[PDB]
Amino acid sequence: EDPHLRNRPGKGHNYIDGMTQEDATCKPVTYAGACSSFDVLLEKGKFPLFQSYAHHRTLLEAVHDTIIAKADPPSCDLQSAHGNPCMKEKLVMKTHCPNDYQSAHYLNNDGKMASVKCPPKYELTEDCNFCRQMTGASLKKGSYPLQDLFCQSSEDDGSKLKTKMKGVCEVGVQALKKCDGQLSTAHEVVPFAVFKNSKKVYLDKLDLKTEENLLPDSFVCFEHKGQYKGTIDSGQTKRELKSFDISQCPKIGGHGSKKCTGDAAFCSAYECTAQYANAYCSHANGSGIVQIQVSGVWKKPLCVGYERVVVKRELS
Repeated sequence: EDPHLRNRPGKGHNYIDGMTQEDATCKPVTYAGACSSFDVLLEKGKFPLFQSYAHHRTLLEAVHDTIIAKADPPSCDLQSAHGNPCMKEKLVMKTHCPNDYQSAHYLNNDGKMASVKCPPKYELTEDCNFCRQMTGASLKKGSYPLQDLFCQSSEDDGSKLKTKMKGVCEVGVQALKKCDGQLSTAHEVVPFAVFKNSKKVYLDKLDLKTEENLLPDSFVCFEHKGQYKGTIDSGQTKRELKSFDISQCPKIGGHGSKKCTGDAAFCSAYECTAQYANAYCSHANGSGIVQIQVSGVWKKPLCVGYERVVVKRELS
């Protein structure tokens, strides 16, 4: 995990649909290169959740791997007559966009991916609510991630599931009940999740558990880029590592187009050859099937995250 963060589960596609010019280095993300939609997820202290579950998918990876659908209108333009579809939802979130972003993206209350967006040569203001003429010569080429989040594949149905928080009148968009009285208001960093046929379900607590397993996404595989340097051996520095697709590796008593080796876990399911290996495969720390307890019950979510939103609570 430590040196294999840029070795992504699935495709590893970190770009937003209207924004191609950075694909040579974000489609896929890998050990080499920079990516303005992704490198930002790895500055420590920011994005702590995703950092802990780093070998699960980003939101952009979720959509390109068809786990998450794109919102009805994929992006909202702040400059217009208004730009209203996103606006309501965006204003309830408190966000800090760096300079030079034309886009920024988030899971909407509907569970789709929406983005907030400026016309060409216009950037997002520090709070991400407005567009203004750019001030360098360079716009970044990504979209900026607005929540702290990871995603996975799931078929566990959650249409029965819904936000409930104790004495909360409002959280983000969601009105939970009517509070006649005087309310305390604050921006809180609120955990949430979305499931198959659900909307965003905000939560009082985050209670997660993980089953580790030996499925393909629980490994990261690498090889030497370049001319032949001898065996591949879990050598981490002096690296010209590219990423490597584990499906090429033969399972025990199976066909495969390449030759492989790996750690003990790997050699328990896949065949291993130290000498002739094209690639070495490691087990990814903190990978697996995540479930979440939604007030009494364990369910397998599509995505889980944190979001800084306005919360109104009754007193007493």
